[PDB]
Amino acid sequence: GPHMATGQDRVVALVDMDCFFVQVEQRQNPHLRNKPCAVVQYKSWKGGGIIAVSYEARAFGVTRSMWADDAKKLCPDLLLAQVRESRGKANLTKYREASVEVMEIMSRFAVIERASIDEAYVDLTSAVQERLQKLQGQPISADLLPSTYIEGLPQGPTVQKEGMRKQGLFQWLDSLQIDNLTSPDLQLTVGAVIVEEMRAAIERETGFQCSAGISHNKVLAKLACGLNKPNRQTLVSHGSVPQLFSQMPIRKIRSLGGKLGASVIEILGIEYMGELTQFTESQLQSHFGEKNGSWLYAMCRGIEHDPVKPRQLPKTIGCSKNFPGKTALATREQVQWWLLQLAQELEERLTKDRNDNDRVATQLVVSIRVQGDKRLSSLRRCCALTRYDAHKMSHDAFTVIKNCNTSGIQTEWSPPLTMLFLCATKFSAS
DNA sequence: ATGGTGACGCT
DNA sequence: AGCGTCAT
Ligand SMILES: Nc1ccn([C@H]2C[C@H](O)[C@@H](COP(=O)(O)NP(=O)(O)OP(=O)(O)O)O2)c(=O)n1
Ligand SMILES: [Mg+2]
Ligand SMILES: [Mg+2]
Repeated sequence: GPHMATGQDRVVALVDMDCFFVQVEQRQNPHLRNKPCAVVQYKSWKGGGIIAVSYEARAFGVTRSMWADDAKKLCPDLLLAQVRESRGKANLTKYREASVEVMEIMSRFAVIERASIDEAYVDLTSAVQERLQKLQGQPISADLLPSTYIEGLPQGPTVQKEGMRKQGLFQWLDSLQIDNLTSPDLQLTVGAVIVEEMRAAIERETGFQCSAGISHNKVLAKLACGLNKPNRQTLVSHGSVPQLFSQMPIRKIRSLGGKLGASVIEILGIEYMGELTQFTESQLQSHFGEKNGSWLYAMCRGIEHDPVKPRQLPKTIGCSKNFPGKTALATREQVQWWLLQLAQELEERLTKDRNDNDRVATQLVVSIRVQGDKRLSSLRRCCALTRYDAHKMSHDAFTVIKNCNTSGIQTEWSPPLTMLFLCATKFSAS
């Protein structure tokens, strides 16, 4: 009791843009607004691959990874925006620039951790303490939480969504202990007030809507965010965890959506995150390792210690292209031309990064996939990145991979290459 | 023949 | 270092 950690020491939010690439394209082109819309990459193979889908389009069953020609079968009036192509490849600059717009606004509120192109974690612990002192033990109005869901409420002793949201918010607020500055539930509530202000700032200053989770750690904040997308935020309290987890599939928790999570289910014979509470820490460590077992033991109790890292910028800048099926690169000259295209994009992004961010990359990593292998990478090699020059980078990449070529003939490349990837890494101050 | 990314753990 | 996992 008096010495058991409850993981209630921090206020952490996760802010995730709604259908992000689509909103970028809808801001640009008003004809796409409030319509079933998707963003596609590469129009020639089956209409292109869908990578982002508006909520109106999702209602028809359109998803990411679908071919646009197939999406049009579900949603005949689906509108499309195409990713830019430059140097023979998809170029994501517009979306990266839009991401910076959002990240810079979030950064005004608190230290952020950029976790993807469209989401960041926020550690609001300090901001909440500051706001609590300014809130001279005075109650928090529901009007300050106009887009907030309280997970698990309403409960106990109106058939529209908004009525339910408000009833739960009222139950929550009515039971808060406003006179104690150290109450975790109060801390979360003030965190939610702050996130409302953050989300309003993003929408006002960019046009983009987002969702958010507010909880005591990253995993709960991320889970919370998705519970009421789009354009809403969700507070997951420590007390909400047992019910929430009791029917929560293991694969829904961040980091458990792959082979580890499948192994938890198989080895333990369980389905839901809450069922993990029945195992000792040692037991979990015995199956999943020291680090994973400790993490699972705490996480299934709503506890996690992974800090919000102070990092707004990506740590690597990379350029890749696949060459599937019959398009696999089978000549030496093809290989060089494409390495050059990638290097050229990389140069342009690196030069802009150095001017914006006062840093320089020092290592170039070259990765290739060989026909027949279904690993992301078949082979990675690194070399020095000493000059932002595309011909140099492309020549150096070729140097470090050219011995992979099994061909006896000079001018051929075998086995043909199904992927090229250049990545700049190991940044230093400049 | 979703593709183009990007962070981080293991040995 | 180079490989693998997980995710958006
Ligand atoms: N596999 C993926 C996942 C995301 N993305 C891109 C396109 C997305 O708009 C953007 C952000 O990813 P996301 O947050 O997983 N999904 P998105 O923001 O589109 O929709 P929401 O479900 O977050 O509302 O990254 C991608 O190109 N390939
Ligand atoms: Mg998103
Ligand atoms: Mg996201």
